[PDB]
Amino acid sequence: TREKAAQGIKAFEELLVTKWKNWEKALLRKSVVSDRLQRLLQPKLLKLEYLHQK
DNA sequence: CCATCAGTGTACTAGGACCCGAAAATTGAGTTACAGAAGTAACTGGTATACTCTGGTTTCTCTTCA
Repeated sequence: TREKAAQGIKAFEELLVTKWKNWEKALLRKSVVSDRLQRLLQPKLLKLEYLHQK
């Protein structure tokens, strides 16, 4: 099994494809938006907390 | 006439909740220790909203000088 995996022989569950449902196409958008908000907020939130600590 | 091009008649998926039972885990009582923390169960002040005469007031005729 390890030697087979080393040769890059895809197991059955790796070649297993499933269609992108519509609610997933919505969750993705909402989640990317939320993650970008968090990533942009974290620096400024930390700066604000540091100013408060000083 | 051999190209092309919807429909069709199905088992075979794809999500999509949902259920059925089993097995493991817990709860619960019983004891007896142990220390300390919750968790009510109790008496005992403390200060305000009505409250009840009361002290003053107010004309209104009169009192007392003047």
